[PDB]
Amino acid sequence: ADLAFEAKSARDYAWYDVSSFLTYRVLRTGELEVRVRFSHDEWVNVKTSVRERSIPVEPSECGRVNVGDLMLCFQEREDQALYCDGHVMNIKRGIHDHARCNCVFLVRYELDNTEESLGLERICRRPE
Ligand SMILES: [Zn+2]
Repeated sequence: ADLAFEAKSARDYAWYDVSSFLTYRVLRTGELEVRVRFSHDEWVNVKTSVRERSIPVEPSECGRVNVGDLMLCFQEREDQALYCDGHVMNIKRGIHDHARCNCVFLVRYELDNTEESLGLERICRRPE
């Protein structure tokens, strides 16, 4: 029930689970950064690059994912595999039960603006 966090690396713009927070600093420009240890230690901007951890979606609740939603998406390309922000553009709804969702979510990645068709098993929702 404790709050848990993910942080966005300024190295590759992808999100990583935070194990703990070590210290902080203020840049001369006024920006506040925290030093995080990941579940390697990095400085990350508090305002833009630390948030409550994204949440897996169970097959029985795939209806809660809607066009326009911000999702954390598993983006696998070549031998690179990053968790990146995307927005759901389109949903092809499938016939399925509680065991496995077969709906297809077309996502558009925020950073490079590319699109990919993903299953529920590669996307996580934001809290609230
Ligand atoms: Zn579904």
